Amino acid sequence: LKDIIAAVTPCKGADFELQALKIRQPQGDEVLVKVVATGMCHTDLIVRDQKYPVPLPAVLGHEGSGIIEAIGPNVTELQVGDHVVLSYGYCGKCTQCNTGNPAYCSEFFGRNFSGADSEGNHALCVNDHFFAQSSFATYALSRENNTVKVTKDVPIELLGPLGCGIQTGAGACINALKVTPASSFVTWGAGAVGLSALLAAKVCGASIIIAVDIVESRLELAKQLGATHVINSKTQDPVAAIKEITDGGVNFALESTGSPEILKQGVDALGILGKIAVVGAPQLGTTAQFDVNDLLLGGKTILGVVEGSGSPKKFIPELVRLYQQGKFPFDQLVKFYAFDEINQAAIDSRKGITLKPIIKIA
Amino acid sequence: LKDIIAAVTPCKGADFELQALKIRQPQGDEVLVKVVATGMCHTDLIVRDQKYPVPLPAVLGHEGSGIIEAIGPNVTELQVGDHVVLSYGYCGKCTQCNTGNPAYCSEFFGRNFSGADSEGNHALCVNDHFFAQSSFATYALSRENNTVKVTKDVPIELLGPLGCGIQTGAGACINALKVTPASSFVTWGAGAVGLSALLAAKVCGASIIIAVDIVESRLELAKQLGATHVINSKTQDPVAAIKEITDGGVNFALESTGSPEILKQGVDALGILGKIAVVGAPQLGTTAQFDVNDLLLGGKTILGVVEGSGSPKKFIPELVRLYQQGKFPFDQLVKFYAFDEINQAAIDSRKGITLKPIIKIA
Amino acid sequence: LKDIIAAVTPCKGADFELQALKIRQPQGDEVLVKVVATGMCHTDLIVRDQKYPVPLPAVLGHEGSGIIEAIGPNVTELQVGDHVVLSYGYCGKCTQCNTGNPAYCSEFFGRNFSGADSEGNHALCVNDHFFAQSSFATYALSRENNTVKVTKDVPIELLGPLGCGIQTGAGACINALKVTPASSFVTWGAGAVGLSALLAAKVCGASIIIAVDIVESRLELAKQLGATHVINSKTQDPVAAIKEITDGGVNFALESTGSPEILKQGVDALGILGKIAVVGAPQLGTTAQFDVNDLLLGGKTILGVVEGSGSPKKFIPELVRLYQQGKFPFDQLVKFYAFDEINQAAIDSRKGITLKPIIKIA
Amino acid sequence: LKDIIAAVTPCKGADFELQALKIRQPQGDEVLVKVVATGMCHTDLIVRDQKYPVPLPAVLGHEGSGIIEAIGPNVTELQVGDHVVLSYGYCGKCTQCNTGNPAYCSEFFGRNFSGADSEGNHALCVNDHFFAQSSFATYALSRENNTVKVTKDVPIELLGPLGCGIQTGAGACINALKVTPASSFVTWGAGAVGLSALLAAKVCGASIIIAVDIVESRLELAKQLGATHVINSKTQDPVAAIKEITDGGVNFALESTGSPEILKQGVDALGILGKIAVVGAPQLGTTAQFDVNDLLLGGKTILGVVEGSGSPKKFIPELVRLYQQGKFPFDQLVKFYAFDEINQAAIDSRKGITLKPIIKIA
Ligand SMILES: NC(=O)c1ccc[n+]([C@@H]2O[C@H](COP(=O)([O-])OP(=O)(O)OC[C@H]3O[C@@H](n4cnc5c(N)ncnc54)[C@H](O)[C@@H]3O)[C@@H](O)[C@H]2O)c1
Ligand SMILES: NC(=O)c1ccc[n+]([C@@H]2O[C@H](COP(=O)([O-])OP(=O)(O)OC[C@H]3O[C@@H](n4cnc5c(N)ncnc54)[C@H](O)[C@@H]3O)[C@@H](O)[C@H]2O)c1
Ligand SMILES: NC(=O)c1ccc[n+]([C@@H]2O[C@H](COP(=O)([O-])OP(=O)(O)OC[C@H]3O[C@@H](n4cnc5c(N)ncnc54)[C@H](O)[C@@H]3O)[C@@H](O)[C@H]2O)c1
Ligand SMILES: NC(=O)c1ccc[n+]([C@@H]2O[C@H](COP(=O)([O-])OP(=O)(O)OC[C@H]3O[C@@H](n4cnc5c(N)ncnc54)[C@H](O)[C@@H]3O)[C@@H](O)[C@H]2O)c1
Ligand SMILES: [Zn+2]
Ligand SMILES: [Zn+2]
Ligand SMILES: [Zn+2]
Ligand SMILES: [Zn+2]
Ligand SMILES: [Zn+2]
Ligand SMILES: [Zn+2]
Ligand SMILES: [Zn+2]
Ligand SMILES: [Zn+2]
Repeated sequence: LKDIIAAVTPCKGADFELQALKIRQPQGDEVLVKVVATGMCHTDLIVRDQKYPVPLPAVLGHEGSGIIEAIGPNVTELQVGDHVVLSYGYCGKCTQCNTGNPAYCSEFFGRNFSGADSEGNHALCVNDHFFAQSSFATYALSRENNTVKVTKDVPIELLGPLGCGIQTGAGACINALKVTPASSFVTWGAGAVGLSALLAAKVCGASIIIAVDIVESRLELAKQLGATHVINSKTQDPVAAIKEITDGGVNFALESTGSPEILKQGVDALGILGKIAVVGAPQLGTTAQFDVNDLLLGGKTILGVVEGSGSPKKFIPELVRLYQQGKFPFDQLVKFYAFDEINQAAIDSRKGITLKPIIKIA
Repeated sequence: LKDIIAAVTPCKGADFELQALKIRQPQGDEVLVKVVATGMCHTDLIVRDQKYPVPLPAVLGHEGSGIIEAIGPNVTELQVGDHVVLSYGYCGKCTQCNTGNPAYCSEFFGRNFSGADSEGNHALCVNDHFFAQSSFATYALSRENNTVKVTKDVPIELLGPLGCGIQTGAGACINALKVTPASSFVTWGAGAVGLSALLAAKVCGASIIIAVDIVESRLELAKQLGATHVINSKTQDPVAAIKEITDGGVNFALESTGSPEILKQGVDALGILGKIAVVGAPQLGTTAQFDVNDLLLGGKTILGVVEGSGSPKKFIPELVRLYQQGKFPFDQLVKFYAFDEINQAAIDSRKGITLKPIIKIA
Repeated sequence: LKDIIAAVTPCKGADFELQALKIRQPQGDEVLVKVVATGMCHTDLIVRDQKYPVPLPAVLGHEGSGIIEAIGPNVTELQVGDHVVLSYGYCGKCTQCNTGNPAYCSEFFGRNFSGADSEGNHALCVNDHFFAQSSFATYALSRENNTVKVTKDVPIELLGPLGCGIQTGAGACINALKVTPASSFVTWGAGAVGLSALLAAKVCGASIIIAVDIVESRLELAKQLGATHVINSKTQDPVAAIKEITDGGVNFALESTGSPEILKQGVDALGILGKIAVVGAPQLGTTAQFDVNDLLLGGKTILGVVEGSGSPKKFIPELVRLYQQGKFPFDQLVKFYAFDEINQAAIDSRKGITLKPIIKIA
Repeated sequence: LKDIIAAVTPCKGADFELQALKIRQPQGDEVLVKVVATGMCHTDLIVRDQKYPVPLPAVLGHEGSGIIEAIGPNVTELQVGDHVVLSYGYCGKCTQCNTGNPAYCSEFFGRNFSGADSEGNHALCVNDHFFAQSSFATYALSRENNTVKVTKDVPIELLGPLGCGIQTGAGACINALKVTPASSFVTWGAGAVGLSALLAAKVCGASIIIAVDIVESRLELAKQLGATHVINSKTQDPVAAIKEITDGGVNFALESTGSPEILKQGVDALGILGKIAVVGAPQLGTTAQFDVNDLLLGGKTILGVVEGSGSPKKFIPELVRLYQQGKFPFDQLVKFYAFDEINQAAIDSRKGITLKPIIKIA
């Protein structure tokens, strides 16, 4: 086995602290990865604060990128030295995995959120296997189906975030909603998820692209990214503004705040036959409201989306190619921090000055 | 012009009373119909009680069938003597009508619910043009696009209800949801709309077909129509029953009670990637709730449906053909009343002994 | 009635000649248009040469734009003075028109190709009603459903071609094929139809955009319009080139030459699960070949497309909006000629120096 | 290792002969199956006659059913004693396998047709691994992803054929074409594949169900299975008959003869917007013809289909459930033979008296 450094979250709300640990060699179709850098997402934070019961203590991080250092014996599609992006955790044998919907895997809450493996064994010597990677560390063990080979022609430290927040936002528009050329789209919330979606609606051809938030600097960045219209929902009624701008209501929408009352607003601002995709979440158990009659008479659709609905092994490489061509500049949401500044990376994202932090590890 | 007898609804909640009135000859693409019989629907009742502002006084009825007596000059697809079913009111020139979605016509609330025509002119000499027919009368004026030619080989008095409640229920399953072979389906509410949907899921191939209600005799009829499972939601927790029966949650569902708290139940009982279509309505302005997280993690879809989403000129004849073949026995929901018993037809549907009344007029 | 000048095609292969004729006022839902300019298409030429039996003599032209001068009495969506684009001819009452497929109207060969109206009456005083417009004239009579209102903010002489060749090419990609973001597309033939499709695949997000032709200047223009790759099929094996460029075969394709042997090439160059749309036509009765096994084992799709499959009343305005935004520069295929140079406009398109001619009439 | 009996095909066209061989224990995610019975398909025959280059000598059979006798160590979804159906061979890691299209796996010709494994190793001690099973033997080795658990409540000897011919025919209608309620369908060729499709169109709700063949007894069985119309294409022009019966052309079709000239007939008999799925194959390299203009003006679709396009792990159990309910009586195509009568089973299928043979082995 091997010794490594990893950031541990010791208890409800505790700060990340660096600790010395050990990781074993890979078996079956497992992969041993040398981590270069790992993105930081809202979800790592909500788990520390236990608004989700991942058992503590544990090693979090779910947006890793690195270099393969060792493959197991049944590994056939990856070799030592490949550059990879580590995405969420799926079984690939159930009904949803066999029909091209891994995000809906009947083992989704157990492979990413349990805190362990299939038996209760941990691969780190302390709970691990978080989103099947536990990547706030120098070394990570993943599975072949969640390890995505990417090109060596792009700096590898910048691509971790594609395994979660960027695919989630871009995917909601491309795979789930399917925005069409010449249509109107709006993103509720202008964080890294929303702005990823805004960049993808640009790629789909939409003619009207709107962003709604409460922090002014996030609204200025949206506009610089190509939002045709920006709206401050603290100072303006957003429903009324969206309806006048789109002459009746928007064709496509994204809810990324997780706020219930903003979510009703989002269903109300849809036009006839409009669709709203739901990616943000409130506390376990919260409900939201919608006006019945307005949804039934408008023929409106309300739909739930996990990780953008695609197949990551297919979609992740498509986003890297769109970026190399100059059509999807997600590198503009990023700011790099040192490993010993990981607690400061959390703070900046919560106050809104940093859209997408990336913990440099190697 | 011509003299006729029609049932008038004089004020909030008043009883239908027979009155002598006059109807003019048809113009442009209008059609003059001799009514044989007209179905009765919940919606005629909710308009009398003004939970919807159709201006009173007026002639209601929106499920008519009859014989063409006179066509206007630009009428090209119908001739004197054809047997017809009079469906809802659409413009056929807007964006939704031109793309095959007439139920979503941008003039839907004005052609059926205004109480008049495009200018304010009434064709009956008193508000008319209700669902573009006003068919509780011996004579009705409709438009060519809402007048559907059907075969003379089936008694014409039995087909009126296809212009609304039967198409609504059958259409939600066939056109909107699209139930697939070997799947699980549930109808919340076992009235004429629900039982029409249940009969259509049988046609689509579903292997598990469930019906939930509170009146026992409606649950016995469902089962005799081929429900694999029936559930009384006064005596049993319906969510728990649906989840155990379908091993995790139903693939497809229909909400036809209009009750908000039953509607949350319906979203909760869906399985992974399930879909629930909404056709029943509460009072103008009411909202309903759903659990966020459960909808987002299950990839659930919630969708609004008006009149089954098809094109009636295409779908209505398809239902008559399925019926003649013996595959869609909607005649089992019907009971005939005389024109002078129209007030009693309302009472029986509200207490649940009569599923679908048909006022015989000729 | 009114006197006008129109170009007549007197016999198999005869030259257009200007003649003095008369046009009547509009009835029912008919529209009287003052023509500003009319595009020229390959199809006008093939009808003169009678590879299609439109009865001669007659007034052709099927890509008109103008100003409304008079509306009939049942016209409700257009007024005197609107600027319009005159598209093909559809009934709007049959099964295909009622489901959002007017291009497939069961009266398609009779409304555009018969040479007359529903009865045999001609509106021009000599066969007319060609594509329901006969627009190589100072005045044209159309129907409300084929007359598309557009903005007064764009010169009206440039938009006629949107009623046929530009919608055909752009529509095959947007409505029929549905090209997806990051995919590979190829257009066989780089004339106005192909290059319209190439511009639309740019709008849909495709990462690889290929054009194949035999005239070098058309290949240079494609590349300047944003083709990633161009291929001369006289000098290079195009199948082999397309397969190496897309690492196995293209995802989406368009056949616009009408040449059978090029069409087999097009099915062979598709990759697994690829799709090829057919818009070009050979002589009535010609067949084409495909390799069976390759289509069955690759899961390939071969599909027929008329006028881009959309709804023109919806799609035409979407293209004008994409153009105003700077995302669909179809004005680069155009060259203007005087009315008395109409015979020279035919010659230039047949030799390939002119992509899309526009006969200026007003 | 273990000793067994298996039928070997020694050379171009040789007869099956029983031989004594040996099979090894399973590794990784491999499965050791005790075979009860194996269906016989046209494809076993075409490989013996080498119209496809599977290297001889080898053990064929590709429609097996049996009992699990041993699982490898990474096997998680199957246990010793389960009853299974062995379907075709897929990788489950490529782009097509990850998006829910295993039939289109980029390793399809190598996993079923190579004659060996990934390296050239054979598991039988002589070429094996045929359709990843080689099931004309008492023991078979398969992979976990091609081994489908089914219920112990149905005799296991009857279900092998579901791993190929029955799924192919039923799947073309349910997954690939998607026949809709009240539509018209036709199957060209009334063998086990066609009649499986005919039984599935019954399940999808079609109102008109046609079967075309040249052997009279196969046409009598179709009709007894519920074909509304039967046609002998030796004695009647089938195009003309199909067009008059469906008033213009059929909505959906299946080509299962592999005959090119019958395949053009099939595209000609489609009605506006019709679709024809291609499952039968001619010799490697053969082409077929279609009329261009008729396909382009009708908006017709021609599509290639392998093994019914579904996901077998999902679809196979759906067919067994439809059968138990009494809605898909595929047991009527079957006749059982002894293992030592396997050469006679080939003869009877080629002369058409036996629709689907099943070699009883245990
Ligand atoms: N469903 C999935 O697969 C999935 C995966 C990724 C992220 N998540 C969730 O998606 C969300 C977005 O993540 P992110 O990285 O973009 O977070 P973020 O903090 O970067 O972005 C959210 C934005 O919402 C804005 N906001 C908050 N309250 C608001 C209000 N009342 N009105 C307007 N704007 C408001 C904030 O200003 C912020 O810019 C979080 O809920 C995250 O946990 C879901
Ligand atoms: N969206 C549309 O196009 C459209 C058109 C038709 C009907 N409507 C609406 O659809 C509904 C159905 O019409 P219908 O003719 O079938 O009415 P109905 O009265 O015949 O049927 C509704 C059924 O709901 C049941 N129900 C009521 N409360 C219940 C509860 N708490 N739990 C269980 N069951 C309960 C009743 O027992 C009854 O059988 C009405 O709301 C009607 O106005 C909508
Ligand atoms: N289906 C419909 O609705 C519809 C409507 C519009 C146009 N049409 C047909 O579509 C076609 C395209 O019209 P267009 O205006 O673009 O015509 P065009 O003459 O401008 O373009 C066709 C191109 O094909 C190229 N070509 C011809 N033979 C070739 C070969 N062997 N190899 C490579 N390239 C070759 C020519 O160089 C030319 O550039 C014509 O057949 C027209 O009649 C169909
Ligand atoms: N694409 C796939 O995944 C796949 C898998 C299974 C079967 N196959 C192929 O599908 C086909 C069907 O297999 P099957 O078991 O049903 O074979 P079969 O022999 O049982 O059936 C084919 C039928 O075609 C009929 N036929 C032959 N020539 C005819 C003609 N000219 N006119 C009319 N009828 C004619 C025969 O009478 C026979 O009944 C074969 O080509 C087989 O190899 C394809
Ligand atoms: Zn899974
Ligand atoms: Zn995340
Ligand atoms: Zn309308
Ligand atoms: Zn009604
Ligand atoms: Zn039509
Ligand atoms: Zn044209
Ligand atoms: Zn594969
Ligand atoms: Zn087979």
